[PDB]
Amino acid sequence: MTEYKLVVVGACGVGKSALTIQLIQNHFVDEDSYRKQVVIDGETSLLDILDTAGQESAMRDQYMRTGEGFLLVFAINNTKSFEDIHHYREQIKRVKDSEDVPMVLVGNKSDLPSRTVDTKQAQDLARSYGIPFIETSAKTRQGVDDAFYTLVREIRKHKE
Ligand SMILES: Nc1nc2c(ncn2[C@@H]2O[C@H](COP(=O)(O)OP(=O)(O)O)[C@@H](O)[C@H]2O)c(=O)[nH]1
Ligand SMILES: *CCS(=O)(=O)NC1CCN(C(=O)CNc2cc(Cl)c(Cl)cc2CC)CC1
Ligand SMILES: [Mg+2]
Repeated sequence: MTEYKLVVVGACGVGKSALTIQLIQNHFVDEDSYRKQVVIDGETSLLDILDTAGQESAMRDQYMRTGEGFLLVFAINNTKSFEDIHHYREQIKRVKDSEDVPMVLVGNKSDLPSRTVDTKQAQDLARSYGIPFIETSAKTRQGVDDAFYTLVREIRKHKE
């Protein structure tokens, strides 16, 4: 059976755990690792997921090396978390020693009325990186399946 090792990275508090809990366990209430079989485009896929901010080492650096795809998560009401994205992407590229690593940019907390990061800013950044941008809410489930499944599709594209 096909397995995908996914890593969800981003500043603390952006909702990495909340997004992964919503995907895997289907709930939100206002575990660092998760493992579940799902079906994506008719392919049975075992998802092995790690949520990490990088400040919590061994399992982490290992996780970055084996990770096949990465969600780069910021929150739309956290400018610093958006500013941090470049650091996370550069870190992954260095560890993977590759310019072609499957990634998706995720702007979480889209349900909130407080916004300090413009959708255009995020779209522009993702365009520069050549990766998808998806607006999500772990609370309402907006974009959650789309974010993770898009990443799995990026991994497939890489492997093809
Ligand atoms: N309103 C809202 N709150 C969220 C969302 N995602 C996460 N949260 C809340 O933001 C806080 C931090 O979320 P958490 O999953 O622990 O962030 P992490 O440090 O990135 O894993 C918690 O109080 C969550 O309930 C979201 O999409 N919308
Ligand atoms: C994901 C974050 S964590 O698990 O690594 N823990 C963080 C929680 C948020 N935080 C804080 O500093 C918030 N609090 C405070 C801590 C301290 Cl030491 C002081 Cl002096 C004051 C506050 C409140 C402002 C970072 C770690
Ligand atoms: Mg967490």
